[PDB]
Amino acid sequence: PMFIVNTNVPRASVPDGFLSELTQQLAQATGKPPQYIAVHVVPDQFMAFGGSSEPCALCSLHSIGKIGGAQNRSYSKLLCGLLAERLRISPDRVYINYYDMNAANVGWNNSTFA
Amino acid sequence: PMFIVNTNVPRASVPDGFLSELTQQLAQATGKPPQYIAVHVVPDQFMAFGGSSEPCALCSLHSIGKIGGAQNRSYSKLLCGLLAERLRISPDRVYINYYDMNAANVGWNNSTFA
Amino acid sequence: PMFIVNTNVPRASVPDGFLSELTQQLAQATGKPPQYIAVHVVPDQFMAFGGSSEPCALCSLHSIGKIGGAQNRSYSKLLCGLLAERLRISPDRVYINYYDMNAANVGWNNSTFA
Repeated sequence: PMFIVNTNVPRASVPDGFLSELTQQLAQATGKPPQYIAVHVVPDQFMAFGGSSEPCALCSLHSIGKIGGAQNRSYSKLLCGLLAERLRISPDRVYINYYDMNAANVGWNNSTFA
Repeated sequence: PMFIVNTNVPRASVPDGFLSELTQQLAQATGKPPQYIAVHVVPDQFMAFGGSSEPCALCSLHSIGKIGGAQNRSYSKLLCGLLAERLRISPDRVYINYYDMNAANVGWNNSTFA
Repeated sequence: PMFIVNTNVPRASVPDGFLSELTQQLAQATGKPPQYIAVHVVPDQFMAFGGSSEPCALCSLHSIGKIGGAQNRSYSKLLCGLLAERLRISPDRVYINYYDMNAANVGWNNSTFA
């Protein structure tokens, strides 16, 4: 799995530990080993949500399987929570796009996961 | 809806009010209220289009529905027009990927849209 | 086609000629004129792979067709090889997401490719 956060919250406001926390939290949430979890946080963005420049986030979660209606509800509660507590972003100013990737469509280590 | 623009045009060349203009125009074109509209502009990129580093843009529009042949043609004219007028980018150096998202795959406010 | 590379490798460790090399090798690999190829390299990112901040890359390849099981294995061999030779990133710390885009869903030059 891979989790990307783009946000207008400044770099300095991203707490020590946040990548490692995202990694352990997603490894737990997805049931995948942490060695397979990639995390990417992109602060200081020029972005707006609802027309306002108050803190906000645009995020993506890509996984081969482990993506569905109930699972994504449980991801968004987990992830919004972490962004609220760590980054001080309101859950109603967060978007998370979920992608169920086909193994053949994910390359790694000179090949794909097919 | 969410609209992202990545461009090699420098930050200083993005005119004031550019995020609010995208938000208003995308509310109108999509039928969604400006409240649900997210916009993200990423200048100063290291990027090439056709092997050339003249001004260019790679862009994404995600929406739950409101994506289709005619609508996308209409979005592209809207949006190339704004990048031409506001950022001095030629329309033939713009790519815009459209994504019709399933409601169960968009997270927001601790839940999903399904 | 469009190829995006997000990496924590610093800007100064990206060798001169990289975008042109990527454009040339993707033209060859996808069978498409280099005029249609767009390439985007984002260095200096705050990311982790498998909970390590050693060099890593998260990438995407979008193409209208020329996407599939075998083709994507071949892409991954070519693309990992380049990120290992040029950026000194281990192929097992690279992900590349492949997207077969519908022509209706790729905007360009005020319209779409449909």
